[PDB]
Amino acid sequence: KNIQVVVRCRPFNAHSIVECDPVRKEVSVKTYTFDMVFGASTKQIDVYRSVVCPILDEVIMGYNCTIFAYGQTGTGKTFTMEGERSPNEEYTWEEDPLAGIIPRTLHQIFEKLTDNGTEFSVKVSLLEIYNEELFDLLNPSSDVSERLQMFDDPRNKRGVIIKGLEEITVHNKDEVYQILEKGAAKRTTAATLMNAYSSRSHSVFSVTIHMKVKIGKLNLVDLAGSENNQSLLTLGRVITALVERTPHVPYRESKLTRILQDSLGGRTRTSIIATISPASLNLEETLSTLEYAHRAKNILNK
Amino acid sequence: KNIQVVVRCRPFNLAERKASAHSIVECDPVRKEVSVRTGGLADKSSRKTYTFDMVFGASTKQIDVYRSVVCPILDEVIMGYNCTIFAYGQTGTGKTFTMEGERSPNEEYTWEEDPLAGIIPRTLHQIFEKLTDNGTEFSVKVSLLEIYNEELFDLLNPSSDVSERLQMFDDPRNKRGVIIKGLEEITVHNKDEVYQILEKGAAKRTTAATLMNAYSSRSHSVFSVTIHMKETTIDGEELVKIGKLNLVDLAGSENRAREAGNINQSLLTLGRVITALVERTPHVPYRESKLTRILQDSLGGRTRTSIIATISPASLNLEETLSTLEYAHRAKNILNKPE
Amino acid sequence: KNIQVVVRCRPFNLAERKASAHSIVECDPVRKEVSVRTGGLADKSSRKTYTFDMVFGASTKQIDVYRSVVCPILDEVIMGYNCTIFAYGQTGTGKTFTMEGERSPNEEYTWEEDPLAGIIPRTLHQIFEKLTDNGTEFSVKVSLLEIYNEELFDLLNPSSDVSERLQMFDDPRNKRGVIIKGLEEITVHNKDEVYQILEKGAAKRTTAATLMNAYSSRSHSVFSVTIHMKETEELVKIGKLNLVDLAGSENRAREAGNINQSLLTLGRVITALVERTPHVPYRESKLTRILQDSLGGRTRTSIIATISPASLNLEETLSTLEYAHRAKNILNKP
Ligand SMILES: Cc1ccc(C(=O)N(CCCN)[C@@H](c2nc3cc(Cl)ccc3c(=O)n2Cc2ccccc2)C(C)C)cc1
Ligand SMILES: Cc1ccc(C(=O)N(CCCN)[C@@H](c2nc3cc(Cl)ccc3c(=O)n2Cc2ccccc2)C(C)C)cc1
Ligand SMILES: Cc1ccc(C(=O)N(CCCN)[C@@H](c2nc3cc(Cl)ccc3c(=O)n2Cc2ccccc2)C(C)C)cc1
Ligand SMILES: Nc1ncnc2c1ncn2[C@@H]1O[C@H](COP(=O)(O)OP(=O)(O)O)[C@@H](O)[C@H]1O
Ligand SMILES: Nc1ncnc2c1ncn2[C@@H]1O[C@H](COP(=O)(O)OP(=O)(O)O)[C@@H](O)[C@H]1O
Ligand SMILES: Nc1ncnc2c1ncn2[C@@H]1O[C@H](COP(=O)(O)OP(=O)(O)O)[C@@H](O)[C@H]1O
Ligand SMILES: [Cl-]
Ligand SMILES: [Cl-]
Ligand SMILES: [Mg+2]
Repeated sequence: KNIQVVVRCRPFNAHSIVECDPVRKEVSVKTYTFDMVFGASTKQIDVYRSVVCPILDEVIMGYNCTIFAYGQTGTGKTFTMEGERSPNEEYTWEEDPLAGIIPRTLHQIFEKLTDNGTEFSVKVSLLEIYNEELFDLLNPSSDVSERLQMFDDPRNKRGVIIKGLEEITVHNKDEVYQILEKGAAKRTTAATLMNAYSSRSHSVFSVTIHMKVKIGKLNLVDLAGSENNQSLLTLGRVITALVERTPHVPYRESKLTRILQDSLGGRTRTSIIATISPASLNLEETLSTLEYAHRAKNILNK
Repeated sequence: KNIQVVVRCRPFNLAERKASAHSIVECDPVRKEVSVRTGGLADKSSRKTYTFDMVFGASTKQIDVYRSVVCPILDEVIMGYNCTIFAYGQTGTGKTFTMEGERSPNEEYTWEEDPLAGIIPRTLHQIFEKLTDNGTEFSVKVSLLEIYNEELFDLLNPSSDVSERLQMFDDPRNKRGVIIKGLEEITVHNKDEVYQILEKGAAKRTTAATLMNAYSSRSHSVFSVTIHMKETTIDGEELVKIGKLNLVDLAGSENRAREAGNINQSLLTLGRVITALVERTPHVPYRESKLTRILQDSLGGRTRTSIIATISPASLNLEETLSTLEYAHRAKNILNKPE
Repeated sequence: KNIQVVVRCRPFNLAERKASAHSIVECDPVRKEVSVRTGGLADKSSRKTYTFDMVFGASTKQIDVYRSVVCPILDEVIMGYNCTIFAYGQTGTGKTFTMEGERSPNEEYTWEEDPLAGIIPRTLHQIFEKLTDNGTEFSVKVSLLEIYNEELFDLLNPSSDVSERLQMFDDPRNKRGVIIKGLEEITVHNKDEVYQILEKGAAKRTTAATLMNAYSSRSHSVFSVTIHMKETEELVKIGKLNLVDLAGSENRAREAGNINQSLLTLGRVITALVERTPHVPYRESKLTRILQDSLGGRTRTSIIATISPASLNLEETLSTLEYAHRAKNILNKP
């Protein structure tokens, strides 16, 4: 109920081995049923208003939520969470139809919170988990190799502290672009230095809201490629345990699930977007991802 | 009070006639009520009643709509305010007839005199007449923007391609305002020039319709007149004023289905904005749709806003008709008075 | 340098013979040099000489300015780059003649074929002939902006009052672009629509001169052509060309102080671009903010400095050349 699992299939770029029916909420390659399904034609704005938008209402209530993008490389994970700029500087990013979830989300927050007329405060942070180590993508001064320290939080027994993690204040929607642009530059230095790692790292973006005093928080997680590990294995199980309420959820077995435990249980909503390729050679992988999403929340066909 | 919600019922069409539909809708102008028979061909007893600021039954004349709804607003606009009038409701119920109106067949009338002329031509004629009459020094600009499938188009630019999309930006001076880059505001010097500007706009609109799927029922249309006035009196006050009036013909309320889905969203947003402004709620979600964002500077601030909600009499429309009246009633909730 | 500076001296005309004047200016096209007799019998031997990228003397035809200046630039625009060509100099030294040109007496020719046409008409014709020949799909927009007393006006809007001022803003989509709220950009589908559009603009320019005194000598004129070109992977390339007829270089005295300001900072900006200074003061005038899109980048920029040969004009003439040399400093040959 509070954990939605949706699939989105991307456009190619001819042999189509998949198929998706939105009304019957089914993906056929072999057939699975989900909370929602998006076919190749599907558009960034659609994904946003169906999956993300309801979750952000909750976040604005003072809840803490998380949205994952899961899948292999080439399926639209970075496309879905981040997006691209349309050609010829035709659009502002707030209007760009090719803008992914993170931009739409930050735009939406300033739209909704400005409409409300109340004093509010916005904060973002972005961290990468690579080989069970945590790195801060928004700290301007730190070298790209500095690991962060995290430990359990004496005040919060759902929580941890990530020590020194930069929380950047976004004063207005405009400033958001500079912030994440530097982050992208840093992250491009980290990938060069360490083992061509963009497919191997987990991105945790976090926006936190202070409404003057209720606090919402949303974490937008772009996981490392699901093709073949541990952080992926552990999350399935944390998800499995949260679906059925089998006690002692194994949060402690990965950095990801420890960092997230606070949101992953509490009064919350959690979604994961499983991304798949239509193309011929991806087939083993598509099946893993649907199986994985199937394992996550098990929904029998109709 | 500055927000008025009214309903206008049209007569039957041929289709409802040939189709043996029966009238389910009753209008009582004096009590400002609309009743609908909700019980189909089985029950004649079931009725739902709504009350609004005014109700125009099927015999209502264009001029009647103009005098009650528009003139009080036009007075305000000439005084230097910025106001808005919407036509809301199901495709084929009269939004265009109301806003634009129609030529009387067999020639006869000038458009200035034609009893079938709607709000837009009557409004423009009166602007020129009223200001020419008090000796105001003034100028008039008109623009027409279509919001279609999430995109912006300009119908009064005669040179540009119907496929040309326009971009929206914040207005740096004003948090309530936007700028639509390249939207033409055409200066019209008299009532003839506005006839020819709109005659061309209609042709360009037909062209666009032919090009794009379900075009009139799927677009919002924003017609805007801006008036710059300077009133000068020897040995007296010199007043400068800027009036603005938006006449908005909304997309069909009946409801790709993502296209039909997205229309439905901006409609609900508009509804929420109106509800909030009647209620004086602090959260007015202006920024949740293009339409409401574009109209925010009119709707915010000191104005008059009216909605004309149009419906069919026919039984074959029951669901849509009820949905429309629920929408109107949700925008401004007036309590039924005892019978 | 993709900044080309050239100089054009027009012929000694009737009135200057009626003024019984003396031609003081000499152009070496081959040496690319201009020299002026500076002394008026004070020496009368005395000479100033300047070197440039090209120099066009009194006998230069319109087609020669087009070939050497405009063509290379057009080519770059059609590749998708923004460029700017300026005419700079004293009033009645030939800027309008150069940018616009004149109709041939008679009815001898059509403007398309008229040997007296200036840069603007030759440029539009060529854009239409070239992209049509190219066979791919394209569209052409034009706008004409006047900057008079640091206010913006739209000369191509038929309907609007010649006194309506426009407001400008940064374009949030890019660093160098601006938005001039309400500036019309008229789509032109063929060469014939161009003539109509510019003729209406001429009247509106004429009626606006009748109002605000000075004008064409006191205002900057910015003419922009924007071309959208479709390719195939399917792509749009976008070129833009600005043709800028600057306010007179000579110099109420208030606008005069200010015209000089922009012209001055325009100079500052050009120098900054030729010899690279870290911060180019684009923002220090309306004109340079507006031209910023076409100055930064891979761009061919060109300035055509116009001058009179006559003695009556010495002072102005030397400033102009000095202005041009200051903007890009080259060195004399043997
Ligand atoms: C509309 C749009 C979409 C994407 C971009 C873009 O390519 N990037 C760079 C990386 C995208 N793969 C933007 C971007 N960068 C990110 C960097 C990191 Cl480390 C994490 C997330 C993002 C991200 O979401 N974006 C997209 C974006 C665009 C505008 C505003 C916020 C976010 C930045 C120029 C701001 C630009 C404009
Ligand atoms: C008395 C009368 C009423 C309607 C018309 C009419 O049919 N049209 C075309 C649209 C029909 N739906 C007129 C008209 N066209 C418009 C085009 C656009 Cl894009 C937007 C609004 C209008 C519009 O309001 N009208 C009505 C009108 C009539 C006379 C003067 C001004 C406007 C034009 C001939 C001027 C003609 C005369
Ligand atoms: C071959 C030719 C050259 C000049 C003209 C001419 O005199 N004008 C008027 C302005 C003269 N200074 C033409 C013209 N007008 C302009 C008006 C403005 Cl506001 C800005 C530029 C021009 C301009 O460049 N021209 C020349 C021209 C001629 C034909 C086609 C395009 C441009 C118009 C009849 C089209 C006519 C024919
Ligand atoms: N829904 C979609 N619509 C259009 N293109 C898509 C979609 N999903 C993915 N793509 C394409 O995927 C490419 C980017 O792949 P990306 O998502 O960056 O890989 P990864 O998930 O490994 O980071 C882009 O060329 C983009 O066009
Ligand atoms: N109140 C009315 N009186 C007479 N004719 C009307 C009335 N309302 C609508 N019509 C006619 O009914 C048809 C549909 O109305 P129209 O306003 O054009 O549709 P829409 O609501 O889709 O814009 C048109 O022929 C119009 O002329
Ligand atoms: N290169 C030239 N060849 C022939 N005539 C010229 C030349 N340059 C200028 N003229 C003449 O000088 C006159 C006045 O200068 P003009 O062209 O109006 O420039 P400005 O706008 O600076 O006055 C024009 O009518 C034109 O005939
Ligand atoms: Cl604009
Ligand atoms: Cl030709
Ligand atoms: Mg309509």
